[PDB]
Amino acid sequence: DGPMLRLEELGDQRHAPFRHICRLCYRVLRHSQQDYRKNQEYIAKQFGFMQKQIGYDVLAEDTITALLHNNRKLLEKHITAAEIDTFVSLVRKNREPRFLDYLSDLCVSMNKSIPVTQELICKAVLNPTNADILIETKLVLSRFEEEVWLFWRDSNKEIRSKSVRELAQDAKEGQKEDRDVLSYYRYQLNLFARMCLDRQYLAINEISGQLDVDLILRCMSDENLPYDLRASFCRLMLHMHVDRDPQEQVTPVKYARLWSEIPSEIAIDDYDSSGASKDEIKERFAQTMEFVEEYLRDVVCQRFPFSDKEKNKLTFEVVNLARNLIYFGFYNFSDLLRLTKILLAILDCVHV
Repeated sequence: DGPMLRLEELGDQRHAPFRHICRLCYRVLRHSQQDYRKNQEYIAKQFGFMQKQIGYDVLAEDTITALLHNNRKLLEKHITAAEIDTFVSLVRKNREPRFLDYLSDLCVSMNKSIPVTQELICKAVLNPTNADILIETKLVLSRFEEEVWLFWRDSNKEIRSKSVRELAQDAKEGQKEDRDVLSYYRYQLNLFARMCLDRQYLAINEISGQLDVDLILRCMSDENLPYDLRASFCRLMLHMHVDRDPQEQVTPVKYARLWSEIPSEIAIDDYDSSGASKDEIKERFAQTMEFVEEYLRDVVCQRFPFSDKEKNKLTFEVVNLARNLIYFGFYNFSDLLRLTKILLAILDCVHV
């Protein structure tokens, strides 16, 4: 401990079992601060002191995230812009993806979002990223076999060229660099699924300039990618594309109609002819509507429709996407029954 002690080879640490014993300290420290306000305020006084130890792989980041997760009054004031900038800077030198989830979980609490927390993070994510952080998006189509390419820049001032499917295939081969690339890619998709919540336009407009419905759906028609990636693509697609102006929740039952407008005969063929304006909107997700249908075809034939855990993880966000689409008035009454029979087929196969 001359200047300090480093967990790396610079200074002796005697890691592995000793760290296993040490992590109990912060584990029981988190146990103490569960659902107890006074402990939170008592630990809050060390807010400045606890800043430095973050990033030393000593579970200090876990402790600070646990403390900041369940105290909104503490979070709204103690967390500052410089702290977020330091968080961002730590990852670049760390060259590790797992740090990314902690920043994302800051803005989400009690299944809602804090506006000031999202505002202080949107610019702090978009501005430092572009220098060299990795970006890991570079959404350009092969036309712009159609494919998208994941060109990421490392710290060695070098441009890596690789198709998404090829690097995904190499990830299961045993390549650690591509595994970390996919980890950071899924993490940044998860981030991108958070700043766009509950109609805040400090980041939605910027994101929509690169992402498109067909661009994201290109990640829906390929099964080569691991299903966690597609899980991220579905949720970000829902959060940014679906919830935006001008589309809004529709009323199911109408209490006031016009006599002359209603024809003498009403049938399914003319169920909802009052959606002429939204015809383009339906068109730009009509293919998405189709994939929602045949995705259920892909799973009906299974003897156990919930066999694989990764397939289970794939299922939930697609369920959510359709769940939101149906209330957004996207499906005509003819399509509701078509979805209903395939939906009930899964429940029938559940008994097997």
